[PDB]
Amino acid sequence: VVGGTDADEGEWPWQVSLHALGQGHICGASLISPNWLVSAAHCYIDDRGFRYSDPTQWTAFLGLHDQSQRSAPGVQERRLKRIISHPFFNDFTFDYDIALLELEKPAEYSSMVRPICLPDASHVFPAGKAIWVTGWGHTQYGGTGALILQKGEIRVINQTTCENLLPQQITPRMMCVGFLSGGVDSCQGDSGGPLSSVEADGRIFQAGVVSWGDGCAQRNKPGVYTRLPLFRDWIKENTGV
Ligand SMILES: N=C(N)c1ccc(Oc2ccc(NS(=O)(=O)c3ccc(F)cc3)c(Oc3ccc(C(=N)N)cc3)n2)cc1
Repeated sequence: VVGGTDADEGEWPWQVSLHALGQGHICGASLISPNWLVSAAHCYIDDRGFRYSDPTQWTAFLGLHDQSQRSAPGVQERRLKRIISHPFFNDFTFDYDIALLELEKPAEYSSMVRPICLPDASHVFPAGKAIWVTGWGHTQYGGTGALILQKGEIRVINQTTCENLLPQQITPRMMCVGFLSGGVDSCQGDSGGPLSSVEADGRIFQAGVVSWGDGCAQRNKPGVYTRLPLFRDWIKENTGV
């Protein structure tokens, strides 16, 4: 996260860190139920030297604050039993950039570990609304990962503006969130984590999945996010959640 601040301990108890074996933090995820996480499909693709698509290659850390303190009280470590990448995920465009990850054993809910609420299919997160992005990703483009979970406030951008800023690249599954002036943005390694939106009675719903962007916190290059409401039914069908 570029231009954000340190989160307080347990401020985002749905924020999860995914570590690939021997590689440390790779992607974010969100806790949606005792057994299920949401993340971005593009985190779980194989490359010539590592099988990121293999579930047994991962460890999820729940209630994590500091990447250097993975053994802190209240941190829970979990293996994965399954990765379901969206069937329409497109490695070239990042259309349908969403995966569901099945924890090998259920999470234990606690003051540090708690699911984010999921929005109904018909809910719209309107243009201009403030929402939060969180992660351990780069705090500058080309820069280094944050030890301490970062938070930053960004705003939903009108879809037409979004398509125009990033010609031939924005599909209706995607949503621009951040500022045309830059400054606050997610970045490499925040990918897969949630947008948190404070709703009418203060409960936090997931407004998107961190997906991609052109550098980070660049003028006229806001962060692009996989939408959540469009996937409510797909999540129910696959998870029971
Ligand atoms: N098809 C496209 N339009 C497109 C797709 C991806 C892309 O950039 C990527 C690619 C991989 C990454 N992803 S990631 O964390 O770095 C990653 C990369 C490779 C891998 F194998 C696993 C995980 C990425 O990260 C972000 C996310 C958000 C922002 C932002 N809000 N400014 C910036 C970077 N960004 C840029 C463009």
